[PDB]
Amino acid sequence: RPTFYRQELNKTIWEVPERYQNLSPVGGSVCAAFDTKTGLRVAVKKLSRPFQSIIHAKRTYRELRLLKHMKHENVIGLLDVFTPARSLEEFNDVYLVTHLMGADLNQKLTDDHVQFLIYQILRGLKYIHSADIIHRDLKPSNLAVNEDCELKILDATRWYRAPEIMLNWMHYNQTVDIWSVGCIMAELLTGRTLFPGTDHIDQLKLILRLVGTPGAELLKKISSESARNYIQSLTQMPKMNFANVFIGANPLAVDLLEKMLVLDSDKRITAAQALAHAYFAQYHDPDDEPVADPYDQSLESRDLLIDEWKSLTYDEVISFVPPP
Ligand SMILES: CCCCCCCCO[C@@H]1O[C@H](CO)[C@@H](O)[C@H](O)[C@H]1O
Ligand SMILES: CCCCCCCCO[C@@H]1O[C@H](CO)[C@@H](O)[C@H](O)[C@H]1O
Ligand SMILES: CCCCCCCCO[C@@H]1O[C@H](CO)[C@@H](O)[C@H](O)[C@H]1O
Repeated sequence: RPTFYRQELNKTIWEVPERYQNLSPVGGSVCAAFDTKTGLRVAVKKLSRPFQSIIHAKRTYRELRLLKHMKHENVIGLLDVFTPARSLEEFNDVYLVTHLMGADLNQKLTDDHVQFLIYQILRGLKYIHSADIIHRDLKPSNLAVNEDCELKILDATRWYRAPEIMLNWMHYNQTVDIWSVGCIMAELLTGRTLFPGTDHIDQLKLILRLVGTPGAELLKKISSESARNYIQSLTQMPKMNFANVFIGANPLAVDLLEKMLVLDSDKRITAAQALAHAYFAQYHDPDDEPVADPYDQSLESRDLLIDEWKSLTYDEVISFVPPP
């Protein structure tokens, strides 16, 4: 067990191992710190009220288990997790430690830089998706970069949300995340938000303007009678020429965008397919685009008692093994 020290911070007593020095509030709650053991600048998140209720406790367990699973260069991972508690009976607080990411993606980038950034997002998404996990909220603020432009996917604007999420469809496929990637890529290339909707319905209006209204193949897949009737009450419109939306862009970028931003989610390119697209030729390397171990989301989604979630979470803290 490390020697701990106590200090009042962000108006609560933080108790952390002495290896973590010079904590400073960056806003549960996150503080930047310097890890003297590794020489790393880190973020230390003290979870807020982690076991106050069944819902808090279930959320805490899910967050910790997910972060423990993610072991990929382009996905945020867990450097450390600790509690001052020496037993289950004393266990009230949980602290999560990650790389301190100084910048994110949130005015246009060069094509060579867009290649590199989107490659890394897709490499990370291949890994997430291979664990049967959907991110569901990819956006520039969830994409951290360092001073060598190395990117990590992290963890409320609607500008990057797939249209089926906007319609509360459910049955979401992992290409909801590919829609988001397309929106981000477009914005990096043009320096302008692709679909800057003013409210919920305006977002959908702007989307349909680019991609066109549903065709017959897509209409055939709609179970909702009201949706079906609304769509066939609509005035049919063609897909815009993406070449004209992205004037002067690399033709391979435009092609890839056309393959991401398709209304029908079944027809969107996958992360793995996208990595093999010619746009990424200078980066693609099959030998090093790894997949994840299986992740069991059913362990979440149980209806357990607070003390059961708390004990399971404690076990996950004790079993943590740091990365190299
Ligand atoms: C840290 C690893 C990268 C993130 C991959 C896991 C995606 C996070 O999980 C997401 O977050 C939300 C929780 O509020 C939920 O709406 C969804 O169940 C889920 O898509
Ligand atoms: C998949 C089909 C989605 C159903 C959309 C529900 C209705 C959309 O919104 C409606 O349409 C009109 C045009 O914006 C407006 O008159 C109204 O603001 C609104 O009631
Ligand atoms: C007028 C607005 C229409 C929006 C159409 C969105 C269609 C998204 O695509 C759909 O999404 C689902 C979720 O994975 C799937 O089950 C379908 O097979 C698929 O066609």
